[PDB]
Amino acid sequence: PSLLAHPGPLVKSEETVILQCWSDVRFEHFLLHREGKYKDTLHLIGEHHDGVSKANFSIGPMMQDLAGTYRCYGSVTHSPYQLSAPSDPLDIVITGLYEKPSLSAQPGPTVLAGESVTLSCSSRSSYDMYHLSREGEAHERRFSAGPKVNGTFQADFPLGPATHGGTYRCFGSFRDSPYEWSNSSDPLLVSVT
Repeated sequence: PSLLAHPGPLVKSEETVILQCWSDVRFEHFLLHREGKYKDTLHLIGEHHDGVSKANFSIGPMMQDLAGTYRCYGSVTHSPYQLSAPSDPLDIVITGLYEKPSLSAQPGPTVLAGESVTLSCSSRSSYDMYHLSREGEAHERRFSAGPKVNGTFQADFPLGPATHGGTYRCFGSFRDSPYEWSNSSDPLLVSVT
C-alpha cells in the first residue's frame, strides 16, 4: 500500500491536508496509522476504480498533535481488522508557528546552467534547525545549529551547479518540537538558462 500527502506533507496550522492510501491490492478497508506519543488509527472503507484500491483521509484542521509519522494498511476482514504490510512512512509537519526566515540566492534567482548557486536562510530569531524545501520534491535538506544549545541565525545551502529551476522555501524549527515549523519564508523561484 502507498501513501501520499495532498497537496503535500507541510501543513499550515489549522488547514487540512489529505493523506491518500492506495494499492493494486483490492482492500475493503484502509487503516491510517500515526506513530508517536499520540498514536492513533483512522479507518475508511476502500474504493476501487481502474482496478485500484484507495482511501482519502482528511487530516482535520492541522494541530500539533496531528503532526508526526504516518503509515497505512489495507485490510479485508471485519474488526478486529487483519492488517497487511505497512506502507512507507510519511512525515507530516505543522508550519506557520514562528516568524518566517528570509531566503536568498547568492549568485541570484536567475543563473546559468552549470554555474553554482547557493541559498541562504536567515533569521533574527535563532532556530535549532533550518529546512530547505523545493516544490515537487520529497527530500528536504537540513542545517543544524549543532551541539550548541542557543540556535543559529543562518544556514547556507550550496546547491552546486545549476541544472533545473525550482521554487524554494525554508523554515526554522526547535529541537524540542521537530515537527513544528515556522511560517514559510517567501518562496524563491530560481531560474536556469
